[PDB]
Amino acid sequence: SPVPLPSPTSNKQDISEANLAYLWPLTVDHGTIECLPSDNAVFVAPDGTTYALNDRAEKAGHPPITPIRAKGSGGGYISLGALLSTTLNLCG
Repeated sequence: SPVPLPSPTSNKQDISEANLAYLWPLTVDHGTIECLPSDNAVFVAPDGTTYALNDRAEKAGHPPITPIRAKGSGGGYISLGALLSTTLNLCG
């Protein structure tokens, strides 16, 4: 369903490390997240680039979010799950 706020900016949600409430999972600056029809989740960077957030969105033809991945300390990539789950809770 729509985002549980008034005037929901057309169900699009601008998102940052502070707003998500979890460690920022990509190397790019703050952007927008969106649900699209048939349980797809998308992320759009601040330069306008639309990427896939879940595997379905990547099967759909939205691009990998892989080149802009963030490592943790002593290396190793971070998960997009807390950010994904929160994005599909929003459009619950």
